[PDB]
Amino acid sequence: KVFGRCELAAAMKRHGLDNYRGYSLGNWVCAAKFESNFNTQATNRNTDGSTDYGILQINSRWWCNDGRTPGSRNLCNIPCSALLSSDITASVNCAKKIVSDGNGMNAWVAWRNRCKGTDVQAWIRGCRL
Ligand SMILES: [Cl-]
Ligand SMILES: [Cl-]
Ligand SMILES: [Cl-]
Repeated sequence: KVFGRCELAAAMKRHGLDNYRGYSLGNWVCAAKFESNFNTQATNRNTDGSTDYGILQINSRWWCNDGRTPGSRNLCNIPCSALLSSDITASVNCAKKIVSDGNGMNAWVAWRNRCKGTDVQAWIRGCRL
């Protein structure tokens, strides 16, 4: 599913992501924009052989099981395929664990490089929330 901008903001809020660990909704929408362009089915293969999955490009080295990332963990206790669903529940619940891991949203390199320090509220501007 490719979400609309406000549609995704609303879904993220519904699932308790808004201001989670102090990160406003615009941060999460911005991260999703640059990680996946709001496409739940986004996948990308990393140089280390791990894969990133879903709207927030969650990585199989630590967070989910895909059966093909040697030496990896599955800390969210989910198949990576769950992160591709039209229902963002699994992605949100896993993101909550990731952002609580110590480095906040810096875990998403694209958030650090493209969202951090910017006017992230622009991402939820106009949205009925
Ligand atoms: Cl915001
Ligand atoms: Cl594996
Ligand atoms: Cl980047």
